[PDB]
Amino acid sequence: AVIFHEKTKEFHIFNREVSYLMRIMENGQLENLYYGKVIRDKEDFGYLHEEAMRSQMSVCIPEPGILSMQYTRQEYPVYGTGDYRSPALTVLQENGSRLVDFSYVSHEIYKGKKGIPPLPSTYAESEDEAETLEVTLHDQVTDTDLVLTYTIYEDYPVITRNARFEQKGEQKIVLERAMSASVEFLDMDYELVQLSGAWSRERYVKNRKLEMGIQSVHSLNGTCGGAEHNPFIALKRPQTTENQGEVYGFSLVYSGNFLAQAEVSTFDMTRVMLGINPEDFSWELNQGESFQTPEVVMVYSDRGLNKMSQAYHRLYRTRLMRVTWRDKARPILLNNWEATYFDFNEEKILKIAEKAKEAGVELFVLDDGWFGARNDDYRGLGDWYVNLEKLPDGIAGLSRKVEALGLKFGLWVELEMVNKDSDLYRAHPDWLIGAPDRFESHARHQHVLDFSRKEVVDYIYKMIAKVLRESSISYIKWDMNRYMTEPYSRGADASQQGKVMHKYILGVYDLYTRLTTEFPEILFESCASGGARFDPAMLYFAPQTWTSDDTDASERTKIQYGTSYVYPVVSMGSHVSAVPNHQMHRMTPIETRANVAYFGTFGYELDLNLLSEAELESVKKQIAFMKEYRELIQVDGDFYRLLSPFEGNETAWMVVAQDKSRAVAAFYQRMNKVNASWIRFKLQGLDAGTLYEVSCDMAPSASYDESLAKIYGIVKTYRAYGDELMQVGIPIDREDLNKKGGDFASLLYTLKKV
Amino acid sequence: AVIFHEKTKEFHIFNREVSYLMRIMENGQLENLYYGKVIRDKEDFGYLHEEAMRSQMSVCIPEPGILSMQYTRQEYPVYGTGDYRSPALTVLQENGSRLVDFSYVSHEIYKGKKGIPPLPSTYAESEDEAETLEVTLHDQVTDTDLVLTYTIYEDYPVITRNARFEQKGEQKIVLERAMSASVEFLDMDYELVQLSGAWSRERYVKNRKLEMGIQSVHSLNGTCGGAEHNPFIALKRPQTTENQGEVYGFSLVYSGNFLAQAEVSTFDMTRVMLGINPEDFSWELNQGESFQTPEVVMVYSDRGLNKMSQAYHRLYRTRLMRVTWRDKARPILLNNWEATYFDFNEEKILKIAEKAKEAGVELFVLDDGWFGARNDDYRGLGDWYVNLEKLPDGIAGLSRKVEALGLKFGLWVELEMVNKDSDLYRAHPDWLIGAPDRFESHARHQHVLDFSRKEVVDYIYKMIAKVLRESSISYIKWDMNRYMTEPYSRGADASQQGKVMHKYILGVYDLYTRLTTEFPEILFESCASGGARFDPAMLYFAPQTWTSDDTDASERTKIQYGTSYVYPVVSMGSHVSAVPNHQMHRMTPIETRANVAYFGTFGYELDLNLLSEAELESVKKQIAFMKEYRELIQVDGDFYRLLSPFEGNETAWMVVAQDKSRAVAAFYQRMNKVNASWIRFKLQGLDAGTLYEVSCDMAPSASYDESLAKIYGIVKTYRAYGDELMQVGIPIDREDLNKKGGDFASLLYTLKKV
Amino acid sequence: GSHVSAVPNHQMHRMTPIETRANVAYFGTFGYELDLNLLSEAELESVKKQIAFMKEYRELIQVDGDFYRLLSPFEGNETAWMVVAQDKSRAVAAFYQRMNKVNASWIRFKLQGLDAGTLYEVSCDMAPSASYDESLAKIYGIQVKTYRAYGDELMQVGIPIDREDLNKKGGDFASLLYTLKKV
Amino acid sequence: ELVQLSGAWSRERYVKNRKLEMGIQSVHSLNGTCGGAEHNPFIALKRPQTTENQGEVYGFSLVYSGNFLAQAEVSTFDMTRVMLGINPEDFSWELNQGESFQTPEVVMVYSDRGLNKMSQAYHRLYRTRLMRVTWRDKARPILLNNWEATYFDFNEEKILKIAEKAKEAGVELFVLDDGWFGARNDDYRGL
Repeated sequence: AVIFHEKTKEFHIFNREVSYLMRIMENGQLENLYYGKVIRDKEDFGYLHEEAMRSQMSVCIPEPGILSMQYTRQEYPVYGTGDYRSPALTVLQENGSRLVDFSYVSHEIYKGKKGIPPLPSTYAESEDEAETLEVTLHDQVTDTDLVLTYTIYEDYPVITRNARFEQKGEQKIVLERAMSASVEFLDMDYELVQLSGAWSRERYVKNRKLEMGIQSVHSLNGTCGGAEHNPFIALKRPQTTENQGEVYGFSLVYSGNFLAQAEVSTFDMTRVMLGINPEDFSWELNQGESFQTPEVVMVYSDRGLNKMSQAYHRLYRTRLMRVTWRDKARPILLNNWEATYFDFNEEKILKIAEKAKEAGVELFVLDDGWFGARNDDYRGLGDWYVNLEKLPDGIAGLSRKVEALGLKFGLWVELEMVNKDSDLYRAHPDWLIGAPDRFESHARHQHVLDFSRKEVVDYIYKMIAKVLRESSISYIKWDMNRYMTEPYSRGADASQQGKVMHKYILGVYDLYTRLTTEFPEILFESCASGGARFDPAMLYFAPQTWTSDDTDASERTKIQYGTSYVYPVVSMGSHVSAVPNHQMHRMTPIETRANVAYFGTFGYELDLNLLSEAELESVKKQIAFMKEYRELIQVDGDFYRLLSPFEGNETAWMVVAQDKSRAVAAFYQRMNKVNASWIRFKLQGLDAGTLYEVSCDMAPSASYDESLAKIYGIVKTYRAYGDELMQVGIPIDREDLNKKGGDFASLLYTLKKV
Repeated sequence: AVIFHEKTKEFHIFNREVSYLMRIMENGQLENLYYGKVIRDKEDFGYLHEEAMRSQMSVCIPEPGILSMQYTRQEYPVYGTGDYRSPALTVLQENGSRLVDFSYVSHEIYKGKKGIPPLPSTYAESEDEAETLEVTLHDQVTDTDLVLTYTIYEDYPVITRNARFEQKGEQKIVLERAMSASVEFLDMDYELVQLSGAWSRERYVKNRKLEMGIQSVHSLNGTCGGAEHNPFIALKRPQTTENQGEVYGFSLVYSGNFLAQAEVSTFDMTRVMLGINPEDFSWELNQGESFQTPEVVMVYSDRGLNKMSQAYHRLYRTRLMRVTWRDKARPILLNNWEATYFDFNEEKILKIAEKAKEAGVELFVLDDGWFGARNDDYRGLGDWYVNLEKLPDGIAGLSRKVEALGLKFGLWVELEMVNKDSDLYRAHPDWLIGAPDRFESHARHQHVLDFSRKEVVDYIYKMIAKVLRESSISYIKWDMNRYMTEPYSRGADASQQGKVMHKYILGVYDLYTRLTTEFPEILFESCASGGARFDPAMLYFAPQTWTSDDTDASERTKIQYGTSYVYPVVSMGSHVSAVPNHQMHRMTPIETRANVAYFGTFGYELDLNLLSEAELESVKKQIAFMKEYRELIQVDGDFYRLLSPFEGNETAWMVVAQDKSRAVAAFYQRMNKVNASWIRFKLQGLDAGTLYEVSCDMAPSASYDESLAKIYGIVKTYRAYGDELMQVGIPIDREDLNKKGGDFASLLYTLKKV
Repeated sequence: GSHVSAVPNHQMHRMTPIETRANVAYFGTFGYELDLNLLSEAELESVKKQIAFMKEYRELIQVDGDFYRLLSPFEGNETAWMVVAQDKSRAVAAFYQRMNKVNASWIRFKLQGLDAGTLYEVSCDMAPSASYDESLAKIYGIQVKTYRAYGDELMQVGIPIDREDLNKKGGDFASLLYTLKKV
Repeated sequence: ELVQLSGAWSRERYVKNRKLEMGIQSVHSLNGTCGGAEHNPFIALKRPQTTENQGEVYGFSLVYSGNFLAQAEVSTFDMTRVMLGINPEDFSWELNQGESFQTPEVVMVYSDRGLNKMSQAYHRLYRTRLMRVTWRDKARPILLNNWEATYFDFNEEKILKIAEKAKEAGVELFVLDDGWFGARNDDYRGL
């Protein structure tokens, strides 16, 4: 709902769960009054705004009145007129001044949502789902206008904001900074929650306590958001638990350079902003030209972090992904990277795909080594045609044979980069990104292809569109392992640099749109070396991504616990792999790897013919279990986090159906403890007054000397109510998880209605 | 000492306390290797630079080598070549690109210190007292050169850093960000200390813990550094107290917009930068033009915060203040601001000064109201003649009469601001600092002038030297009560509009230089609304500063505790005010007011003829004590902080002579406790083995009631050793400070060698 | 059991406004350990007005009503509590300060124990004390509260506190008392 | 976390919180004639993240006005035991044939919505089920005391001028506080 209160000049936006208030000042500005849980509205709310007479305070209205921007909560601030806090807008004019002033003109209210066509966003399937308010402000000196757009979703506590700039005069202006949102609070008793990491260790949860000054996260990686920081921010009280408290969450729909900032002043006032990085941003606007900023999604919860995470999960599963895969279950596949990184051939492949049919696999994906002359990591990239010295029948023959075996087919592609020895560099090397007379840095023997121009991307498409047309492909994986250096473009005027780092992202979005439009029957897999581009803007284009290049049950729980704060379980991609690890070289039980891999998308990175017959029968049961339970696990259910691996030695989570009639729970341990305490296990989301039955499997696997447990002197179905399973819990015996391997151990429990 | 080690291309700078190591890498850049406590020197140190291969890492040298700027410690970095942290330099060129590469060319070593003429800086008397190193770097694409200057102070653990840019080509460049120093550390187990506050509460000490991301403090006030944050940053270990631990301190010699930033990466690498705020800064350089940045002074201590603060005190007293007031004791003065507001004649001024001559006062100061039509706060500012209605005798006659009475004379000026009702605005309104077709904000009914324009500085210099030449003045107080807003200059071009704030600061420096040079016998008092511009820069021209405008017996025990971290005691001003305060309206004993006002520059703001005879004796005793002990307190003496008011209820400091032969200590209490514990007072700076005698004065206050004490049944001197006073302490009786007033009580102790 | 004593109290030797002493003595058994032949004429009239309040509200304060603690004096500078009736139709709230703050932030006094959906009327009397310098405020430029609200808007959004009304109540140990009626 | 009330004369019952660790944490009384102003016979165990409005807490109180001991022991297997009772410092009770001994009562209250709910439960129980029926739900009168008005120095004519004055104000009860009995002019004789 949206109401105006024309006699008082206010705005109240609310649904069954949240409220947002604002009003128009006497100098034509919009200023915040309240943002939080829902309240009833009345005609006048004027007492919530108060004025004082401080010292060193400069007023922006004529002499009789008193009003300052340093002591007020305003939406979309600006610098240079009495507010000495970090601004959100910066416009440069022809006389050399940076001074702007936008005043209220008109407003408009309607039902539904728009598309912000250049960029992705969330959509609405009906006219009764969302409501939208647009406010127009005008700058008379430079003759420009600014539109602020707010959208409210019903059935969720979800608010989205964006801003658009229009230029109408004969003058030209320059934008040097343009944030998307700004939210202000009257106190500082909060804590900032963020997700930070690096390669092979991504998205670890970190907490900081707010203090006067500035705290921020940023990304200057150019070609992606980076594995260092993730564009997500949370503000929570210091006494907020997974199932009680009060928390605000802000997410940005963008996959480029970003800045997220929280500034606390010396009068206990907090300001939070999110947007594009102004490091190398300079957008020139001429007569009849427009600019649109990314979208910011904010969610408020008053019952812990689980509720906020569930709001994100449902919203991103239902109102962001395409309707083709909204209510579908992902297949089970097998990759050859770990088994065969580079040295392979059709024959060595027709024996791996042959063995992975009795187990139950349904997709086979090839990897690097099938194009130009790529035998090593220094040659052949950019030549997207079939190598005939490894696949004599070509890709068409191999795909035909694989489909004849009863499987499906998939390929690997990296349509953004080039090597020096390829034909693309010899034909015309002026399509690279760089500057004249400057050295050209090299990451992995490869350089970026300048998508800021339309001619290059076009060529790219054709060279690959054919590969899809001749053969019968059903799955593609797009890898990208390089950052952007020296952002200069050959095809641009001296007043066109500064747009390249945004035009590149726009071009990659255009390429995705073309490929998805032509082939709406192909599942896409995004990959930035394993989790450097997990931004939702990609989830809008590719339904699932590769979470991380770790594949260690010990380290993947740590990564997935952090990832699940904002991103749904379906998005995360997981695989089971060999035991002598390559990244950590640690060895784990085969049942632990399977247990960790269940909560996501199942898959294998193994050589199924090298395993022993006493484990090629565990792979057959794992696949059966996964294809029995994937319907509950992926598309229909709620995710609860129960124990934190960041504080303690154990991890535990569970997933529950929407009607509370079926659930599965998992409990993992890190290090073996000797002569320790009794351990319980309490569950969270169930129904008191129901009579679930609990089932577990305690099969003692290999690596158990029952002949030594004798010297030291050392039925699974029970039926209980939701009450007992919540307050009391499930007793865990430390002797049981010693037969499961001891060091890294896991347990799954399955609950049933009656 | 500076040594080269040509065979290995290194640089070792050391003295008896600290060491700094650096070297030239294989791409012509400077790399930091070690900074800290002194170590002996060998020929080779190259094994301290470690490099390893990682993923997503781009090298900047030819293919066979491995060198990434993300995982190396470098001085004065830059963005766009393989580094994804915050840069320290941004240059914009005519082709539109921002890409620079500076390579080492030559170096020079000499003895002494230069002057960096446009800005104030520390000097070295004679030579053999300091040593200087200059490194020259050149870029071939733009033909611009950079000079980095390092200076080591012998006898102190002090290192100073600065930089300079020179343009040698036929083109023009635009500097958009320029920092003075950049230091890197290999870990992040540190704590950040800062001084933050507001009006009437300045420089409160605040500690923060380092976390991945950015922690920064800035200032955007334009005309000053402001009361919100101070240009000083310290890094300390978490277990560091006043007398043990390790700490690094950084201070910036500049009185304008500043930025101090600490950036922690995901690999546990910390980077600290200080410099000018790049918010609205853009400097254009043509052929034969140079740019000079402010200076950074950095200090290391390994024995607690007291040693660091003492290093600052000694350096800023002996090498920054002018030689005229370097070894003198400040006079005792009487002010009249709080005695009368805007309401005085030639006659009331004589009576208030006649009485304060038998007490022992030696200087009299006249405040705002003597010039123009300054009958209220609305008008009269800008024209600087004598209001003949109020003073028919004039400033000259008043000064002669005061000198006849046996005192000296002082005046109050504000040479930066104007009123609309003054003659200066009616004559010509084009000298205000503002933009066309924009509303002009007003702070206290006043506006700022464009010091940037010299025609204005020339007009202001006259009409003021006339007053200082006609009469016999000996004291001037300069007050500033308006910040800079809408920074536009009518006397400029479309370019060079981003140089207004720096030029304004340079212009005020020039005016100070003129006034000081042409009147070398006048003491200047700098008061930017009561502690908004306090910094070494202002100390280069005005030897003392008005600390705050609160004048509370308490409150000032928390503003001076925080202030004493970096600035010497002789700088801070301290006066006595009326018993019912004008700011907090609380009542304090006079003895506490005197005992707080001692540790600064003693003064009075009372009306001495409205006090009682029991009070005119106390004032005489106070004056005698101060003029007996001011030589020890101000000129020669070390300041020790004993007990903190930010953690606890009591405050305590003391000052000791330089040969451990005399000392005075104080103890302050905030709240009164009933039925509490025994309290001991441990001193910290003395000489073990000496036999001081300790003396105190204990005379009950007039408010103490004795007939009530007998119902509830409820000068000193003794000899002790230094160690007994340092490990055991002085036992304070909790009924002793119940006779001092009870609520806000204080005690003084004097120690003697015999 | 709580009483009201003479201003320079015999235990701590501290001066406190009489209305703060009355406000702290209301939550308990009201009493007077005082002598009324020593009080001034402008202060004897202020004592008769406290007895009427206590005789009017003691039934709600003592025999029927829940006690909620809102702010903690062991964690900050201010104290705050309140008493609510059993059917949620009347309430009394009290706010106390320890030290005066200069140039400080805003205050939002958040209540508890009421019910959303009920329209309450809030009243307070911010009468100045006898130790107020008006001209001092004049030269600084800084020179019948009944209003209606809802139950949820009082617990989720606070009552705005104006720090200038805490400076004319004594300033150092100032206190405020609010009355809520279901009408 | 353990919550207790500790203080002294003129400063009683300040709230103090401790974090449990393997060992013993206790509070006792040894004054003999009373529980003393130092510690009060009340103990709370609360979760570390418990506010006045959310979280779970257990409160134990002991109905006894003499020596007491309240103890909480944590073993090396993360097991916590809480005990309350009489202090065994000088306690030694001899029982013969046909003799019995009785211990004081312990009241325990559990809440899961902060501390206000537990405190309210205690207030209601102590008001309705502990105090005598005659003064259970009445309003206490307004009294005037003269200890800090006269101390030991007063007479009959001194107090009848106080009582007359405190009748116009609205007081309804007067209390003498000391010195009334013979030989009472200081704190040395007459008791």
